[PDB]
Amino acid sequence: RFTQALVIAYVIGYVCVYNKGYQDTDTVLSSVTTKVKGIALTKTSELGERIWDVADYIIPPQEDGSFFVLTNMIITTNQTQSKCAENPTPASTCTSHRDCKRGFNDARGDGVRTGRCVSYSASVKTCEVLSWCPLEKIVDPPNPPLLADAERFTVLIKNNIRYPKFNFNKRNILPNINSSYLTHCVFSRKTDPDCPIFRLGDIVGEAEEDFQIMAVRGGVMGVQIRWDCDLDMPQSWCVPRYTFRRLDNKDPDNNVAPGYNFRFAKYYKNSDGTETRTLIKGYGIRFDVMVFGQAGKFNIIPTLLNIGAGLALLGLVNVICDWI
Amino acid sequence: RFTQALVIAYVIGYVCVYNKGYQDTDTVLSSVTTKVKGIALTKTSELGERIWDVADYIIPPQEDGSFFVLTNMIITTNQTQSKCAENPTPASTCTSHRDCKRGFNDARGDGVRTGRCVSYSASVKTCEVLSWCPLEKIVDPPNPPLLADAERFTVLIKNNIRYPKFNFNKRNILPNINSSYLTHCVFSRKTDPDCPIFRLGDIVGEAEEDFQIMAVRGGVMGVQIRWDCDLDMPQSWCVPRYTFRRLDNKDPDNNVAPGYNFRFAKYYKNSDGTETRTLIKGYGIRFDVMVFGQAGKFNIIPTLLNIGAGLALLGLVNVICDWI
Amino acid sequence: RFTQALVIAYVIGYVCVYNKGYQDTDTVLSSVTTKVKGIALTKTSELGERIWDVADYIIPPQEDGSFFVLTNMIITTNQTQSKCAENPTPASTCTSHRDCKRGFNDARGDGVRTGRCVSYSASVKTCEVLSWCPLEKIVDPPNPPLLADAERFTVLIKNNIRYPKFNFNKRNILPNINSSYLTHCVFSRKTDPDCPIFRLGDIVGEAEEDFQIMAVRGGVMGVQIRWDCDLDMPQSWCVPRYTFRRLDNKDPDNNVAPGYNFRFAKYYKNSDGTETRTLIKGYGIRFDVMVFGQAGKFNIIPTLLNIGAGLALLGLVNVICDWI
Ligand SMILES: *[C@@H]1O[C@H](CO)[C@@H](O[C@@H]2O[C@H](CO)[C@@H](O[C@@H]3O[C@H](CO[C@H]4O[C@H](CO)[C@@H](O)[C@H](O)[C@@H]4O)[C@@H](O)[C@H](O[C@H]4O[C@H](CO)[C@@H](O)[C@H](O[C@H]5O[C@H](CO)[C@@H](O)[C@H](O)[C@@H]5O)[C@@H]4O)[C@@H]3O)[C@H](O)[C@H]2NC(C)=O)[C@H](O)[C@H]1NC(C)=O
Ligand SMILES: *[C@@H]1O[C@H](CO)[C@@H](O[C@@H]2O[C@H](CO)[C@@H](O[C@@H]3O[C@H](CO[C@H]4O[C@H](CO)[C@@H](O)[C@H](O)[C@@H]4O)[C@@H](O)[C@H](O[C@H]4O[C@H](CO)[C@@H](O)[C@H](O[C@H]5O[C@H](CO)[C@@H](O)[C@H](O)[C@@H]5O)[C@@H]4O)[C@@H]3O)[C@H](O)[C@H]2NC(C)=O)[C@H](O)[C@H]1NC(C)=O
Ligand SMILES: *[C@@H]1O[C@H](CO)[C@@H](O[C@@H]2O[C@H](CO)[C@@H](O[C@@H]3O[C@H](CO[C@H]4O[C@H](CO)[C@@H](O)[C@H](O)[C@@H]4O)[C@@H](O)[C@H](O[C@H]4O[C@H](CO)[C@@H](O)[C@H](O[C@H]5O[C@H](CO)[C@@H](O)[C@H](O)[C@@H]5O)[C@@H]4O)[C@@H]3O)[C@H](O)[C@H]2NC(C)=O)[C@H](O)[C@H]1NC(C)=O
Ligand SMILES: Nc1ncnc2c1ncn2[C@@H]1O[C@H](COP(=O)(O)OP(=O)(O)OP(=O)(O)O)[C@@H](O)[C@H]1O
Ligand SMILES: Nc1ncnc2c1ncn2[C@@H]1O[C@H](COP(=O)(O)OP(=O)(O)OP(=O)(O)O)[C@@H](O)[C@H]1O
Ligand SMILES: Nc1ncnc2c1ncn2[C@@H]1O[C@H](COP(=O)(O)OP(=O)(O)OP(=O)(O)O)[C@@H](O)[C@H]1O
Ligand SMILES: *[C@@H]1O[C@H](CO)[C@@H](O)[C@H](O)[C@H]1NC(C)=O
Ligand SMILES: *[C@@H]1O[C@H](CO)[C@@H](O)[C@H](O)[C@H]1NC(C)=O
Ligand SMILES: *[C@@H]1O[C@H](CO)[C@@H](O)[C@H](O)[C@H]1NC(C)=O
Repeated sequence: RFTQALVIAYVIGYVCVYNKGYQDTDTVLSSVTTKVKGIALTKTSELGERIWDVADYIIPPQEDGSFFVLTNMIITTNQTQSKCAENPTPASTCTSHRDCKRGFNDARGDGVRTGRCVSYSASVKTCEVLSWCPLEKIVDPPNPPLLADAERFTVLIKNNIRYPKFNFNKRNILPNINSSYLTHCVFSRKTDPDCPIFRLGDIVGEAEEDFQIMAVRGGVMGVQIRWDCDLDMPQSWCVPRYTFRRLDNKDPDNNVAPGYNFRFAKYYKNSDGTETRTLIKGYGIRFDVMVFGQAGKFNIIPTLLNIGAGLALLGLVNVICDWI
Repeated sequence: RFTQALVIAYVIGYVCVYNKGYQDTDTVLSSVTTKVKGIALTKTSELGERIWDVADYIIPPQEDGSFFVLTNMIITTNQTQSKCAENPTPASTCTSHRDCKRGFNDARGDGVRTGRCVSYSASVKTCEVLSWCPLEKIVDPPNPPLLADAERFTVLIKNNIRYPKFNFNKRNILPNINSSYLTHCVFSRKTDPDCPIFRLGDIVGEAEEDFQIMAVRGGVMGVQIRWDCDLDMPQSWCVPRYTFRRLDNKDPDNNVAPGYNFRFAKYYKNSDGTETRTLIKGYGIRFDVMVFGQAGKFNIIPTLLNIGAGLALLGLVNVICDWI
Repeated sequence: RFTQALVIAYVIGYVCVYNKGYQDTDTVLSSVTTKVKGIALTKTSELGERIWDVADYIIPPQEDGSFFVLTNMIITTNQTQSKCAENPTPASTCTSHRDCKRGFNDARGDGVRTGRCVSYSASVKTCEVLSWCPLEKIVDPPNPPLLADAERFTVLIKNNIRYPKFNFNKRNILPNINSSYLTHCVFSRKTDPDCPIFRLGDIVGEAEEDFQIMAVRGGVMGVQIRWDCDLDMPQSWCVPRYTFRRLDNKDPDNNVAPGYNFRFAKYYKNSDGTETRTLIKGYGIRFDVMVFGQAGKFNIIPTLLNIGAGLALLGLVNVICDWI
């Protein structure tokens, strides 16, 4: 009896109301584009005093569902194909030319050996290599990071979605939004919740992380957009909701392999018309954009079927009381 | 009785025949590469008369499951790190130097302020900034778009797929295809259905969109390849099928944030050996390639099980007639 | 009876033990970054003797969940916007200027026609085009491939994962790993199984492919990381496991459209300050990184429910013996 009304009454509240078994259900089809805005100033030793704008700090300019913002750098300029001593190291140090085999090439080395053992300094000798010389100096990335200004950068995240079963289209620029608003707004939980232009600092902060710390060696940030919509309700709900998680750093006890960095270059031709290269070991945050969602709507079919299933238990409650 | 043969007869037609419950079922593993071919000519004011080929208009050259084709541009050439007046704007206009705080930097501004209030023109003064100068002029993207020729571009979409349960491998270059055919063919529903080289114009047109309109501010195009295969049938069916949808523009009543654009640059060293930069605000279409599919095959197990389930209803039709 | 203990005993072994129906179950959230290390030497005709390092051979430097390594190249240098004869071809050959319509532009041609019919050689005439000239010569990619050294390249694959239900975080740099180890280790099934730095050669070899063959025209390699974890066991299991599959080449009987290649360029300004371009048709392997996994953990609920379901068959074994 209590078991009866408990079950019969349960299949309603539990499955039909709470779990909305009366609803037909779709998953979201999503597309996103992003644009980052902001300007960093750096004075280093020595490229001098320099600005970095969007075309400088987003590598590459375009990716589908993510963007990478440069935070820190180690820059080696005026490289050319030439010979130079490798950086001092147990595998690179030498005394005799015989230590360095010509043509010797190992994945972790600075180039292809000549092989001569040559002075890296007055204190130390190293195997000569054919490489892009000068080699990158061995040093820790600058703290504070050169691109600290990037905490204040903003990103417009534009997101189109559709729910095919329901022929329902929407965009995360809401209908109450307009051009002006985007001329000024920056997303805020309190004053600007419908602004899809987020401050990078706020993104990482809301994930309980410190941009300036994280900017030194770089990292990976998730931006999640959940579109969960009961289409029985007005189309005015069915708004995106935003969470921010840090993706990397899943074993913080390690000092092993922190952050995110990669190398890239800018090539030039010089007077003689021979190539020279600027190599950057860049550190930054990859912002990864992830869209999920499920739309429900009322349908009789799932209702019925779920009731057919529902009573199956309703009868064999008391039937099973005897069935033992 | 009618309910009997209706159910007993139903679990067969409905689930076993229509819904193929007698089949073991896999989902597709997919991989795609793409190559775009074509050449655009532009005469602008003034880079002059210029061609754009694949290495000019695909940014970047390589992405996994998508490609971006440049359609329109705003190009600012001969930039260097220097000082210049910001573009006229409620936030940038000034009268007194005191209006412009040195070091002032806001995400939406043209650079880092000096701050001096200087002439932007004879009519107007603006805060000076350290930036890449000259700044980009404020203007609408060219209509017609500079890259209109891109409607006639073609893209080879090569797609490998496998169904691991069934050890079934296939490629969207069909076995009846050959090298010559690819030397000439362009996909057509009527004459060239097995040509996997699609004209961009036809892609967007088939999605009921107008390439030249869409090329002005850019946009996002879905290309869907469904591989749905009943492996009971000959391996000669199990061909890919193509649909084309536009992904963005999901709230067309808005004038807010149309299309797709991003900024990127080309760096050079000049006489003095100081950097100069060409900044492009590029507009284009992102073509996004999406592969789905499910392979069925005959298996007795799903048959049996689905019958065990099937009769469960068959008996309690008439049993439930009494059960009330 | 045998059917009884067979079923009753079955729902335990089969579903609860083998299929672990007593477990709550999550799917993995994953993130990966990669870094490739190594240096190739090339002597070609004629860019001369040249090294290629990470900034030379990874195009682009950064992608989410994949990386592309250059293996072979065809390089055309000193291109500028100018006129030249198209490469000899049934569609490009001519006798009369009248064969070449000015402005004529077809997706598969070398440029925009002048149109004049001009000498491509002493033997042959071809339509003149406005293009980036000189055009790329028509030739087979070098065998052996210029970048054969890339077989010996290494890639650090760093992978963070979480299982939200279980609040479980881990990284594929295991807790028994340290900095030194990464200073030296390369992944080996036998001696270095916890080294997440893989030799490209070993990746393709383990997929039963030949790097040097595959390097000529390029290809696509899958790297799969399965994290399947029974969290009832110690967190010390729940290690990633690695498989390596080749993704493309799913119809090897074809000579049609082998491998992976794309075109890209490097732009320069010359003396006069007019653009010149190096065009590379690059061939290489796309390494695609794929992370899957399911974590189980003990929960009473799934246990109970699965028993409720389990006995449903247990009773109607002997009940159904009569039910016919
Ligand atoms: C384009 O799209 C924009 C975003 O949707 C629109 O902005 C919105 O405009 C409406 C009305 O114009 C704003 O309405 C709110 O009304 C509240 C009460 O108004 C009342 O005041 C009267 C006093 O005489 C009273 O008699 C009546 O009751 C009357 O209705 C205001 O209190 C509220 O203002 C503030 O409160 C919010 C905090 O909860 C905060 O969100 C607001 O933020 C906005 O302004 C601050 C600066 O003050 C900016 O920093 C933000 O960027 C933001 O612009 C504000 O603090 C407000 O007046 C509504 O707030 C507003 N939304 C936002 C967030 O802007 C534009 O109207 C649209 N433009 C066009 C042409 O349609
Ligand atoms: C490489 O791969 C290619 C693509 O699979 C192959 O092309 C295919 O070649 C076959 C046979 O060579 C073509 O066969 C068709 O046969 C039809 C009837 O043929 C009959 O004609 C005889 C007359 O004496 C008759 O006695 C017999 O009955 C004989 O069998 C033709 O009508 C058909 O031609 C046209 O009809 C199609 C419209 O429905 C259309 O698809 C065709 O398109 C092709 O040609 C046009 C130019 O005309 C091009 O613009 C297209 O790109 C395309 O090439 C055509 O309009 C056809 O002859 C078969 O059509 C053809 N498929 C295609 C699409 O090319 C090559 O044979 C392969 N090469 C090698 C070496 O194996
Ligand atoms: C940082 O992280 C590293 C990786 O986890 C650690 O390396 C590991 O260090 C442990 C102990 O230091 C190694 O332990 C193994 O112990 C075996 C038996 O040891 C026994 O020998 C004694 C003899 O007197 C005996 O009395 C005791 O029983 C004692 O315990 C060794 O046989 C084994 O060595 C070899 O066998 C393995 C083959 O199955 C092979 O994996 C090992 O590979 C390592 O060394 C080769 C060169 O020999 C390198 O090429 C590899 O890169 C690798 O470094 C080796 O062939 C071993 O001594 C354990 O093997 C080791 N793991 C690896 C793979 O390095 C470091 O200890 C950590 N560093 C710090 C500071 O904590
Ligand atoms: N990262 C960002 N931070 C702040 N504002 C932005 C950002 N991205 C875009 N906006 C602003 O939002 C509005 C719509 O952006 P959209 O990129 O569609 O237009 P746009 O004309 O290309 O923008 P812009 O030329 O200013 O980059 C514009 O007014 C634009 O300036
Ligand atoms: N976007 C495209 N439009 C038209 N034809 C194409 C396109 N992409 C490739 N093809 C042609 O399809 C065939 C196979 O392409 P694939 O790229 O595998 O060969 P390829 O020799 O690298 O081609 P190519 O050197 O002409 O770019 C070639 O004949 C190629 O010219
Ligand atoms: N592809 C690779 N092959 C071999 N070793 C690598 C590779 N990638 C990284 N390593 C080594 O693994 C360790 C951690 O890599 P990580 O990139 O996090 O550090 P890093 O200081 O940026 O490395 P590096 O400056 O040497 O590229 C470093 O010692 C690094 O040299
Ligand atoms: C560039 O190259 C020369 C040697 O080739 C070097 O001495 C000079 O300092 C470099 N200049 C720059 C750009 O720093
Ligand atoms: C480049 O720079 C100078 C000033 O630095 C400018 O006057 C000149 O017009 C520019 N030339 C080009 C490439 O348009
Ligand atoms: C570059 O251009 C000229 C013609 O513009 C050509 O004759 C010369 O050989 C080229 N030089 C190079 C870089 O090979």
